[PDB]
Amino acid sequence: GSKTKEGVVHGVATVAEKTKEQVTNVGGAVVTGVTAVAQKTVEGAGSIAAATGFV
Amino acid sequence: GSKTKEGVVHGVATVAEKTKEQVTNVGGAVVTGVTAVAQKTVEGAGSIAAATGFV
Amino acid sequence: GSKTKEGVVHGVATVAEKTKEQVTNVGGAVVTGVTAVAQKTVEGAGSIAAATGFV
Amino acid sequence: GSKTKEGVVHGVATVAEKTKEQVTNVGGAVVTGVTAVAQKTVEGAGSIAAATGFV
Amino acid sequence: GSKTKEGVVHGVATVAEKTKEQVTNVGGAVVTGVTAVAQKTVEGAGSIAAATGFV
Amino acid sequence: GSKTKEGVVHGVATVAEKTKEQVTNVGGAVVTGVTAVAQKTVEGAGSIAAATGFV
Repeated sequence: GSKTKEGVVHGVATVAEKTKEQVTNVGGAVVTGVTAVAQKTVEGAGSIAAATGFV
Repeated sequence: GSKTKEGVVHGVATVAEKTKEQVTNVGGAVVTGVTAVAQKTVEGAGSIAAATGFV
Repeated sequence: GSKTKEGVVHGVATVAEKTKEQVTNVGGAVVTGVTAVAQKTVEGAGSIAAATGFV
Repeated sequence: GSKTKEGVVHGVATVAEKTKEQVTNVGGAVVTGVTAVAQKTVEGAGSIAAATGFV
Repeated sequence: GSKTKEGVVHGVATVAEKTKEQVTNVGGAVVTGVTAVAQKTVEGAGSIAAATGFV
Repeated sequence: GSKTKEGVVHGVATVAEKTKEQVTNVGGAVVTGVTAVAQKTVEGAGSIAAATGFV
């Protein structure tokens, strides 16, 4: 390419006012709060916020 | 390409005022709060916010 | 291409005022709150906010 | 009062995409682009976006 | 009061994408771009975005 | 008061992408770009973004 962008996040402004935030987890998988994330994966598998319980 | 964009997030403004936020999980999978995420995957599988219970 | 966009999110403004937000999960899969997400997947499978209970 | 609001702006989300914006003024008064403004005035005169040419 | 708000702006999210923005002024008064402004004035005069040409 | 707010700005998120921004002024008054401003004035006159040409 010449002027390319791929897997790009730009120009973001975020505010989060939370008086109480609580997470309880037993034997599982919890994913919370992913923000402004970017990736590019070539010839492989790619997951951003993936939760899996058991196998 | 010449001026390309793919898998791009730009120009985002977000506000989140939450007085109480609670997550309880047992033996499963919880995904919460994904915001302004971008990826590009070539020749592979790609998932952003995927939850799976067991296998 | 020359001036392309694909899998792109731009120019977004969001507000979320929530006084109480609660998530309870047992043995399943919960996905909540995905906002302003973009991806492009080439020659592979791609899912944004997918929940699956068991296998 | 007990739970009052007066002269209040809340919960606003705005987007403005403009490719070209031009303002030319000679000897006058121009007011442009007022957004999400609040005031409360007690025992006095109050104007938000007021233009006046001469006196 | 007990739980009051007056002259308050909260919970605002704004985006402005402008490719070219130009202002030309001769001998006058120009006001442009006021956003998310609050005041409270007691026993006096109060103006937010006021333009006046001459006197 | 007990839990008061007056002349308050909170919880603001703003984005401004501008490729070219130009201001030219001769002999006047230009006010541009006021954002997230708050004041409270007691027993006096109060103006936020006020332009005046001559006197």
